[PDB]
Amino acid sequence: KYRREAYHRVFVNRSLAMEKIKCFGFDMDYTLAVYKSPEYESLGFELTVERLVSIGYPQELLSFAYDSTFPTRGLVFDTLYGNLLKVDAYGNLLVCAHGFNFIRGPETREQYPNKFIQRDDTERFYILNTLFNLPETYLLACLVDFFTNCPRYTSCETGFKDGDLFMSYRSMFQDVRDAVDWVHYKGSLKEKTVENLEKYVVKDGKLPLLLSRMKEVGKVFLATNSDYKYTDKIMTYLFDFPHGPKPGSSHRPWQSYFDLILVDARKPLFFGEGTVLRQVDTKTGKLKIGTYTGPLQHGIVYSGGSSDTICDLLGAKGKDILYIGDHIFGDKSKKRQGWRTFLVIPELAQELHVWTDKSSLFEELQSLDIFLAELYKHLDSSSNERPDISSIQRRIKKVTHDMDMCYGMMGSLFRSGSRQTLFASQVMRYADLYAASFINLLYYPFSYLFRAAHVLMPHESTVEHT
Amino acid sequence: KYRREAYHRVFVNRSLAMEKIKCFGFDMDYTLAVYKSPEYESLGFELTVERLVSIGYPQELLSFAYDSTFPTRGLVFDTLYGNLLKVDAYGNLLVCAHGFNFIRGPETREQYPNKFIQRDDTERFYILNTLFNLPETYLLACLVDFFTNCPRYTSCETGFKDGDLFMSYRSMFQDVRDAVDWVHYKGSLKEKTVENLEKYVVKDGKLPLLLSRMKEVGKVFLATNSDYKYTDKIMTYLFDFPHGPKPGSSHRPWQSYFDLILVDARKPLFFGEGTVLRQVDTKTGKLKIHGIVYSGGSSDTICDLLGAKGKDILYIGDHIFGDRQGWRTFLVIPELAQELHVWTDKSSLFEELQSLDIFLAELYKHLDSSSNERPDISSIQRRIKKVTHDMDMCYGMMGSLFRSGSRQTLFASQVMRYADLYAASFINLLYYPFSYLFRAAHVLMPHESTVEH
Amino acid sequence: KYRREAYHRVFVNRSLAMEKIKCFGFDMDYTLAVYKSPEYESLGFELTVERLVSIGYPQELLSFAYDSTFPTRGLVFDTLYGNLLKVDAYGNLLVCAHGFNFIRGPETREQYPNKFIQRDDTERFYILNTLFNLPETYLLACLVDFFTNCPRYTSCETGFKDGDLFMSYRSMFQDVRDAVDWVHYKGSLKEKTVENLEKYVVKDGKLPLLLSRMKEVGKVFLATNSDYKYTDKIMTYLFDFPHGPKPGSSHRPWQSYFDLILVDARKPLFFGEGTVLRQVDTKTGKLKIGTYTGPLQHGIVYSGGSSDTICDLLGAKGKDILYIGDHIFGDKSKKRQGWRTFLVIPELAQELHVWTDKSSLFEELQSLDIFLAELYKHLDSSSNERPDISSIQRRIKKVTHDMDMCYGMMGSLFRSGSRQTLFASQVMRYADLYAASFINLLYYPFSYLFRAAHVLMPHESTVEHT
Amino acid sequence: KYRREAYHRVFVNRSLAMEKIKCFGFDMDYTLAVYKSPEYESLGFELTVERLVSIGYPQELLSFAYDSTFPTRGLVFDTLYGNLLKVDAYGNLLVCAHGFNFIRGPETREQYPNKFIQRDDTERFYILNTLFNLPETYLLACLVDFFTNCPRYTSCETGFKDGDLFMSYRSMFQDVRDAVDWVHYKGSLKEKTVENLEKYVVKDGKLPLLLSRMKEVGKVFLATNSDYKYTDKIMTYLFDFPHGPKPGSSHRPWQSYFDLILVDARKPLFFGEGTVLRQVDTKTGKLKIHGIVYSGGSSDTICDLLGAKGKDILYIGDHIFGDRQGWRTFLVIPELAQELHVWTDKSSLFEELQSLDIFLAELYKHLDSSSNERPDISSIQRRIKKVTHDMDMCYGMMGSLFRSGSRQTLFASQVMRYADLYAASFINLLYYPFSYLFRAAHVLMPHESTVEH
Ligand SMILES: c1ccc(-c2cccc(-n3ccnc3)c2)cc1
Ligand SMILES: c1ccc(-c2cccc(-n3ccnc3)c2)cc1
Ligand SMILES: c1ccc(-c2cccc(-n3ccnc3)c2)cc1
Ligand SMILES: c1ccc(-c2cccc(-n3ccnc3)c2)cc1
Ligand SMILES: [Mg+2]
Ligand SMILES: [Mg+2]
Ligand SMILES: [Mg+2]
Ligand SMILES: [Mg+2]
Ligand SMILES: [Mg+2]
Ligand SMILES: [Mg+2]
Ligand SMILES: [Mg+2]
Ligand SMILES: [Mg+2]
Repeated sequence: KYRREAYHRVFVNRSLAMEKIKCFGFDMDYTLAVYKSPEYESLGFELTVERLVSIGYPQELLSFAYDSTFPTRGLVFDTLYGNLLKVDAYGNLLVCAHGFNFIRGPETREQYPNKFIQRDDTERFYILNTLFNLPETYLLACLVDFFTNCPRYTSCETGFKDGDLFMSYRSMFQDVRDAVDWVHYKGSLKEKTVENLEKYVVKDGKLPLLLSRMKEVGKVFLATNSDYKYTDKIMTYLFDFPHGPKPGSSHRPWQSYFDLILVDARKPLFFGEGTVLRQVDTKTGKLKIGTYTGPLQHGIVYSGGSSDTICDLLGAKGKDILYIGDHIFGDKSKKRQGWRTFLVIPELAQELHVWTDKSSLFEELQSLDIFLAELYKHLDSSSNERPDISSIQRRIKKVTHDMDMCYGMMGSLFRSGSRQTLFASQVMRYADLYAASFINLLYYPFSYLFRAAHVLMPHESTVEHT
Repeated sequence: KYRREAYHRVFVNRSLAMEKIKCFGFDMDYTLAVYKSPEYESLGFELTVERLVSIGYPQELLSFAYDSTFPTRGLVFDTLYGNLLKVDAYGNLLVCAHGFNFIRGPETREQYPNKFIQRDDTERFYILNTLFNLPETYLLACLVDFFTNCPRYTSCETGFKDGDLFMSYRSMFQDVRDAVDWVHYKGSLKEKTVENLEKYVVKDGKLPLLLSRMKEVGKVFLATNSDYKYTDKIMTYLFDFPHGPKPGSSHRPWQSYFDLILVDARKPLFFGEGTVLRQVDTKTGKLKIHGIVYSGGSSDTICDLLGAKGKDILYIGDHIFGDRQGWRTFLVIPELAQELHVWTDKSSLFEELQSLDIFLAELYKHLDSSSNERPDISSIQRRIKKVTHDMDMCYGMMGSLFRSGSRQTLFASQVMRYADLYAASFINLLYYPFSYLFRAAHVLMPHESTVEH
Repeated sequence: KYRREAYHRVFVNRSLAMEKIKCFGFDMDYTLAVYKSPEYESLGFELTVERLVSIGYPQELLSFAYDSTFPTRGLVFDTLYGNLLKVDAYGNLLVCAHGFNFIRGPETREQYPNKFIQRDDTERFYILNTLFNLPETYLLACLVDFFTNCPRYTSCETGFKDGDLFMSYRSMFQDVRDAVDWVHYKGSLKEKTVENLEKYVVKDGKLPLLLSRMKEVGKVFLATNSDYKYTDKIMTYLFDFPHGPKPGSSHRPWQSYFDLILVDARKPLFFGEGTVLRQVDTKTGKLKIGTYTGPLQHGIVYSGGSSDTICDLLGAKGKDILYIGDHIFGDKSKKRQGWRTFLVIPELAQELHVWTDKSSLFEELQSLDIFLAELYKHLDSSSNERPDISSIQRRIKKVTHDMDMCYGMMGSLFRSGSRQTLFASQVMRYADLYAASFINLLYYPFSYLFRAAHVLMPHESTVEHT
Repeated sequence: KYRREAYHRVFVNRSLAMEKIKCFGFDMDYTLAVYKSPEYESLGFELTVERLVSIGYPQELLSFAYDSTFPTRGLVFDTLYGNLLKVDAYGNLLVCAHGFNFIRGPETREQYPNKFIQRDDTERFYILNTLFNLPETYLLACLVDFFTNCPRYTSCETGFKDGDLFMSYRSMFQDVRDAVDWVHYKGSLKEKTVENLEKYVVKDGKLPLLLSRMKEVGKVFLATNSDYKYTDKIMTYLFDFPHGPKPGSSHRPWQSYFDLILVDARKPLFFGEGTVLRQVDTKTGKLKIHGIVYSGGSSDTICDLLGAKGKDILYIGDHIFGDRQGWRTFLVIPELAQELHVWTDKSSLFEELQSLDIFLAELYKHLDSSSNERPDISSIQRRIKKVTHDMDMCYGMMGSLFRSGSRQTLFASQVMRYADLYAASFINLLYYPFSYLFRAAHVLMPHESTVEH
């Protein structure tokens, strides 16, 4: 089976015929504009901490340093017990860290009977899905750790006491949640970023190449939650090369690359009723009092609206639209037709790296497993042998832990041992296509037919056809 | 990697060390007592139909014949539009049949825009999970087909009119659901079964062998939703061989193979608050106002009485439940034997599809976003569609219980959720030692399965 | 039947036994703190207009002047056709004004077939219920009027054109909606108010009298959506008299008058899940990082939380609580027990005035109606008389119009001719008690039993018992 | 103010100038043809019960007897808890009866916290609006009472068990609803009625008088949901007197009193898209593949054919509908005669309550927020409660159709919404000229009714 090389690959959950794609839609933040790691995370982490201290948190916080090897995306915060939880598709605990203490094993059941959380309880548990939640993920584990080991504060089941003031893990998390928000919305994250774009934002000469090739076979639009003043600063940088689409061609502005540009979308509300469609005034940045209810005829920039507006303006409907982005929405659904989805998952490059330069650890595990099969090979329910496998067992735990440590300290984004993460299952739900970058579409023709990979059940994967 | 034979295998979702199991718990109906197919299904189908007619349904119903090649387990009935839906793990439609007309293609979006349903809407959709829903699965498609194509009746979006008497499918479905229930609780399904046990119920000389070996290494209990009178008749037949545990050994009675026997359990409530524990009088069959045999109670009662904790108990059964500590689970899935058969006696169809797929990879091999080539692959496409269609038909007309095309069924996902272990019959434990350690198979994401080290 | 005098009366929709009331809860804005009319409305109207122009609206707007005799509360804006609608309990049009043009009669059915709106369509129609919507009510009728009669703009069914820009009535209204919000939230309404409190805010020496008498028989709390810095400035002023509860008693601070003080409630969310309960730091104004999960022991000020929190802290539940306020919420409902309601309706004083000093117009109408009864008295279906009543008819229209003009130009808040307004019906739904001011509770004992008045159907009111 | 006599009065919600009316439209069932009470209700009750038994309900049902003093119209059935609810205009509980046990007091909040329901939840609650729901109103309270108090059955929050066969009230209610429907559409209600018209249907020598006077000043049409065969039999009886319009005049046939006759109308759909207009053959009774008599069609069809516009049409009927121009409405409410009777033959009870209320006003007269007085008024309270209770009982056991205590019913509010005019019988139009101008009564808010000029 011919397969393109791993770093260039688009992966398929649900089959998609590209020939039938009429529009390519793009998310900006963390899609078109990939923020540099760990630079950008650290910046958010710093501004958030500074925001917390200024509104009254201890000053020891001022000396925390974002550590990129702790968090993985998709962890669950238990606001009742203050834990960071890695869980599987169904709610089973995989990892449970209180501060920097990984609680593990039997001592879990005193707080999680059946090692299980009822994920539906969107009041107790908060899923940290987005790449913007990386800073607050590490930060939460920091605060819990700080307050736990600080003598001026008394540790309790659900929070901490100081005097006759109590600070629940729920309240602290709200402070944190509110701090990040503020930093993105009133704080200096945006300006600190644009003041030093080459430190924070990746740029790639194939980006214009791809989008211009895309525009030759179908329409292309931009639908971002950011505002125009910011989008502009960003989109200008992403396109600032001494050339245009290819080396040798003259530099065109980034607006030229889009049949439709929309900002202030307010996704996810966008995909439902949305907001009123308005039009931005490029000179001032403010909105025009009137809009332009007319058809596609572009030097125009839109604000707000709805996904249906896009479909009206480009004269397409959902199944003909490929939406490209970093964020996992939900449902699929509600009576209007929905777009197909290409999910960008940046962590995928490191994930794939481990899956290759650590071949040695997999074939040990392979062989260790082979070896067990043998120890039990000629046995059945009549036999009384209790073969000692406790030496083999503990060896497995070390090779997998050593493998885990390669990802980060909360392990792989997708897997832990045999089990898939809740994240892995959200991806396989929401995403038709996925890859490390959307740029990988450069290595496939627009006539390509993406065929879904077969996810096999145990009885499928361990049983041969002949 | 050494692997036992396919029909003998226990399959693993979550790893389990059998060494650390203290008790084996057993479901009776469709677990210990496997009803013969298609005989039993047919019996239920008839008894159900006759009940419907007795309470006013047309007499044309009386001439339906249960057809075991139509239904598969785990289908979803839409009471709004009257469709049987095969959907995937997340709610995407795979198959949509109205009566016996299989709708899907573009014309699906007229009723399911986005080809998608919300399982959440228990008011609208009903998942037919259990082996007892097999008759009514077929019956539902029969009635919709009948009323739809009978000139005495005019078809509507959400039901049918008799004159301008209107019957919603929601109302019809409830009648059908109520008829089955009636048949099991007030009807003659149980007695017609015990009156002909060899016609309706499988029996295996290995059942005593397993349960006795199990009792040598741990406690064994029976926790069934049936009553004692039925259980007695059923458990007696199941153990009625001229020998005991093994050939040559004297016949022991079936109560002797169980440290604890419990009936009238009322699962799923059993696993929650349960009921008041009562004690059965064997002689009378009635309840009283060690020497074994309880009624009602709760899963805690079991744990108290045998002195076990949740994680030390392997519960064996055919039913997929939901979710104070909980048991490990061995799920029995009878269809698996036939499911595995197709996966084996059809190697030729799989390696065609394989080969057919390879071929595509070539046609696009040296291409990228600069290429202008649109290679015509429609003969390949149409060929692929036919081979998978032929492959489906081997399963039944609603296709495989677990998968359809590239996708897993909602049923498959429930298994991978609820079951630690699963196999075709629990008897396959006969082929593994009680020191065995079951290691979970890795379910791979696309980027894992299509990328080598 | 002994009845207290009209200006002092509390009116009853649903009976209430006051003896069984354990807590009095208070809204601040437009309840405890009554803003002066038309002073305050005008101020909002000015700041809103100035906000609109600054973001690009025509400058002619700068010369509008809030006219207090136009708006009534509870009108409905049709964002599709740009109309202000006065409707009845069921959706029937009573008044329909496009700009300052009252469309009236038969010409209504071209836009409203059956003279009826489907009130449920919370996408098309927007109810202007709150006393804060008075400025924008008049302003909307102004803009529609301005744009209609201005030659640079082309009037259309659903908006206006300028060039190839279109401004729908929906978009304009959103601008307006957003402008008011901004003015309350980022603008200078709050500061302009506190800089001149005696111009904007009523103060009354019986306010402390009532609340202190209330505190002798049950607990009293404050639950406002405003923040502490503002509440303080306001509550201080409301209580700034040279004395305390009565003349002769020493001045106590306003906090002393409340068993519980809560700000930032975020009503209506408050009455549901609410927010996390936090505690305000009086010195700084900011929130304490920790709270105080302890029982009622007061020098404390709370922020956020939920209505249940109040019930926990005061150890009461809903039917034992009388909530006093200016805003009409909804449903009754959701499984927690709900408080009883005293609705403050300031306009009630003018409403009652007309109902008294215009006795002359009612007894004319009385007599004119009497007179008809006679013209038809000795007739039945056999008789062929077509008595000319067209002189009498048109006389009625003038006396009722002259009566209407006494209220404002959109008429009575509650009534029009025979019909009740949608507002009247919202009051009778949500309010157990109502009056012009909550201060009227001063004239009733805490042992008083409020007996609901009987709202009679036609066959009840026009048929005697003997 | 001159006012005609109470039993003769037309009451006005929205003003209407009769002078400007071009057409009179007539509903037949329970409008033109008023069925006798309690005879007709009882007939429906029996036929319904017998249907239920035939499809499997206990035989104890066969000995129920319709009791006309229990139900009033406009009650709300809660299919979740099995309660009959009398609620006010906004959803507040007034009366709550489970079987024949009237629950309300504090013990209501255990099921209705805030003593409140959301009418919005058509999935849970069913408003029993029509005069045809009177039998099933009583029947529903009978069944709940029976299953609740019968030892063969165990009571649950949402239903009852027969053994551990479970029946939700939702399911029961649908059966009851379906039984009534069946009885009207496939059952023998119609034929048992026409076989004894003098027992079941009122007739008035004034019906021709009115309709003929109406035809002298405007068009008259008949728009009924019944078929021609039934309508014929019914309309013939209604007009069967030895004279015509007045005594002395020769008998004209009933078709002659109508410019347009329409059957099989399918209201409410009639008022929307309706159906295809068809034409009836009088001779055959069947449909054909001026001289009058249509089937189906739409309200526009009426307007087209008579050349009228919506606002020019007075539609006369017993049914409260909802909501391309619309008709004015005369709503017939038979119960109004008895409702008005109590409001008159019980002056003594009203002026006691009056007086009792006056008395309270005195006890608090010279009091204010400074007073320490807590005057004991509990004997007055308890006396008030009894007098209103006695007053209720005059209506029935669910009290007045329109009000209960100070509050208006949900039924009363629907009337004030849907009806421009209402009266006990449409015959009361006989007492007003066609030049009459109906002026709406003013419904007053508390501050209006308790404050004089
Ligand atoms: C639940 C799901 C998966 C596993 C699992 C996965 C890989 C290896 C092992 N394992 C367990 C004991 N030795 C190796 C367990 C354990 C528990
Ligand atoms: C969802 C589930 C299965 C499939 C699928 C399975 C096998 C082959 C194909 N396929 C799609 C186009 N040509 C072949 C699709 C596509 C989408
Ligand atoms: C709808 C509701 C009320 C009225 C109404 C109320 C008071 C007086 C009148 N009126 C109508 C003709 N002359 C006096 C009408 C008209 C239409
Ligand atoms: C709601 C509906 C009616 C009533 C009511 C009617 C008549 C008398 C009374 N009443 C209340 C306390 N004492 C007499 C209440 C109260 C609340
Ligand atoms: Mg993004
Ligand atoms: Mg990253
Ligand atoms: Mg079973
Ligand atoms: Mg389990
Ligand atoms: Mg307020
Ligand atoms: Mg005012
Ligand atoms: Mg009728
Ligand atoms: Mg009407």
